[PDB]
Amino acid sequence: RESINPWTLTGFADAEGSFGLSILNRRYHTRLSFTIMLHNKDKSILENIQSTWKVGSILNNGDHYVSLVVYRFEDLKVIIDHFEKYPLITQKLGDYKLFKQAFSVMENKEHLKENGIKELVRIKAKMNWGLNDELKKAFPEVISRERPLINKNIPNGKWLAGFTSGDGSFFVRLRKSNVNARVRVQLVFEISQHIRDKNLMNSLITYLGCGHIYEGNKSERSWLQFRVEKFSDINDKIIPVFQENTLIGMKLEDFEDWCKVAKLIEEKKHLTESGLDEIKKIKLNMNKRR
DNA sequence: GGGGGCATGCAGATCCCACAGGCGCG
DNA sequence: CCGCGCCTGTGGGATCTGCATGCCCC
Ligand SMILES: [Ca+2]
Ligand SMILES: [Ca+2]
Ligand SMILES: [Ca+2]
Ligand SMILES: [Cl-]
Ligand code: NA
Repeated sequence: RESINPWTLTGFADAEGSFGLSILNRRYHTRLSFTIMLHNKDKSILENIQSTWKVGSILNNGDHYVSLVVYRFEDLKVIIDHFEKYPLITQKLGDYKLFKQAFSVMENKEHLKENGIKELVRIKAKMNWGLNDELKKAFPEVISRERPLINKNIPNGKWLAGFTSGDGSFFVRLRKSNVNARVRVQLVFEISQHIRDKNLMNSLITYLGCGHIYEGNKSERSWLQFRVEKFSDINDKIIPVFQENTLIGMKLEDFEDWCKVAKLIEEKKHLTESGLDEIKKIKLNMNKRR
């Protein structure tokens, strides 16, 4: 199994990973973990992450889903080494930090003492979705949840390839002209993301030299889109970036099909019946995969 | 002998993905 | 007239995240 470039691995973790701190009434169960859950079609990504890290278990989740779970205490140390040298970039970095704090508590066995469990609860309260009702009623003293916002730049193209392989999308639009009858083609690249990382997403315009940020009304949704629709930007900026910075998983196959369409458009063949037919065949290939 | 962490799951919540159509512009 | 692509708008499921517990080892 091929191994993933370390920065590409961190990008994919920014997109799809999850740091978990479970605190359950057994006396208390305490379980730190890092988890990536994907559809079966991208199990190879998890296997390649597994062999790159040499830690974690791959488990099936129902018939359609699969997840890589790192939970062994010693394995947690491998994850922390990786993320110190190749740190997260999104607000998830703040969950990694707290995760690393909880690992330090448990490493010192401080979670066995009374004040230990309370210390983990103070950390978990700031992780992900906070404390459940149970832990709130048992620890009414733990009130603080606000943590510092992350503000980091895109570090490099390999990180972007990993992030894009998780939260990105390469797709081909066909629009039948309601004014005429000719079918148009439009290549689109889009990354969507929760507005908590609006600054990072906005920096994509500067990093890539193209694109637009689209938002709804503040009441409508909590996520926004980065999108490129102008073909000369697709062809001259987006494609070379991901030829250099290799995608992983099914997103790599989408990108390869995507570039076949780009080449036809560059050759003006999208305005002929034979070129349009080939683009429809490529799009059929993409719809099948995903 | 038993406390604690492992092994191996199952389930709930939402943030993505992969698009759609109106229409102004050059 | 035309093709392009800016811009508004979105269904639904693949993600993110949380919740469980019997077994085993030192
Ligand atoms: Ca994500
Ligand atoms: Ca994904
Ligand atoms: Ca994702
Ligand atoms: Cl680059
Ligand atoms: Na680049």
